[PDB]
Amino acid sequence: TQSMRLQQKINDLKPYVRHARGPIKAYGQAALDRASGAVSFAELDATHLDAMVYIENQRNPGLNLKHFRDHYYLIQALQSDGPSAFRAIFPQTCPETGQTLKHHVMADVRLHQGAPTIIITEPAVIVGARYQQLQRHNLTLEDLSESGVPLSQVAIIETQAAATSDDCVMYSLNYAIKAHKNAAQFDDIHHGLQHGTLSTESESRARTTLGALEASSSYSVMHEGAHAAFGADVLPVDFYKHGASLTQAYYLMKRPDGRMAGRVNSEGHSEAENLVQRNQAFRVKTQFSASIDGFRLQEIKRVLAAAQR
Ligand SMILES: O=P(O)(O)O[C@H]1[C@@H](OP(=O)(O)O)[C@@H](OP(=O)(O)O)[C@@H](OP(=O)(O)O)[C@@H](OP(=O)(O)O)[C@H]1OP(=O)(O)O
Repeated sequence: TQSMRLQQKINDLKPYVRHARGPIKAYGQAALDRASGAVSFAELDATHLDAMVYIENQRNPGLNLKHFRDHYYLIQALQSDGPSAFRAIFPQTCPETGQTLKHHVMADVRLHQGAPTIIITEPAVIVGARYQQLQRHNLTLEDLSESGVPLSQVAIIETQAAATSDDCVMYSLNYAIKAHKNAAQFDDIHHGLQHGTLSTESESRARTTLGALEASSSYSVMHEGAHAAFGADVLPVDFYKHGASLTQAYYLMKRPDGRMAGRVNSEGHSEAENLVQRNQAFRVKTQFSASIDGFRLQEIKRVLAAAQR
C-alpha cells in the first residue's frame, strides 16, 4: 500500500474479511480499500464501534469503555452505580437540533467519594474552522454543569493529532485504550482536577485553538471553570502515534522537555522507532501518515478474530 507497514496490516486482515459475513465483512472491505488507497468513515466507524468496544473491554479488563450515542448518556452514567474509573466515546450534538454530528471525542472519568473528574481528549481541535466544535463542547460543559458537575473538575485536552474529522472514532477508540494503558498518569491528572487544577494550563491553554481565540477576542468563549491544554504538554507520546502530520511529528520531537522524542514502539521490537520514523513508515500519497487507517485494520482484525476462533 506504498507503505510496507500498512500493507502488512492489510495482509493480516484480509483472510479474516474473506471468511467474514454480513455488515462487519463490508466494514472490513471498506477499511481495506481505504488503507489501499480507494465512504464516510465517521458513520461507518460509529456503526461498528460497539463491537470493537465490546472486544477491547475483554482484551483489557478494566478498560471499562462505553459507547454513548450522546453526551446526555454520559451524564446519566455519572448518576449510576458503575465503576469508579471508566472511559466513554460519544459524538458531538448540535444545540439547535439535538442531532448528533459525529466529531467524536473520548472522555476518561473518575468517580470520587462520594463530584467526578472528567478529562475529555479532543483528537482534532476544540474550536473548529467555523466555531462549530466550540459550540458543541460548550453544550457538553453546560449539560455537565446543570447536572451538578463543577466545571473546575473538567478538562478538555486538544491534541490536534487528527488532520480531519473523518477518523475521529478511531482516534477516540485508540485514545481510550491509551488512557487505560497510561491510567497512572491519568490518575494524577484526575487528582489535580479534584482540586480544580490542571498541570501546565497556565502556558498550555494558550497553545490551543481555544487559547488563540481567547487571546484574540479577550472574551470568555468557553464556559467558565473548564480547563484546557495542548495534548503534548500533558499526555504521553502514545497520543501522537497516529498523527497524520509529518511536520507536527518533527516539531513535537524538537520540544526541549524531550517528552515526545523517545521510543514509541514496544521494547520487544529489535529496532526502536520514534515518532518521526513511525510517521514515515506509514507515509502514503499531499503526503500524510495513514497510521490511523492501520489502527482501524487492527481493530477489525481483533473483532473478527473473536468471531473466527
Ligand atoms: O499488545 P498490544 O498492547 O495490544 O499492542 C498492539 C500491537 O501489538 P499486537 O498486535 O501484538 O497486540 C502493536 O504494538 P507493538 O508491540 O508493535 O509496539 C501495535 O503497534 P503498531 O501500530 O506499530 O502496529 C498497536 O499499537 P499502536 O496503537 O500503539 O500504534 C497495539 O497497541 P494498541 O492496542 O494500544 O493500539
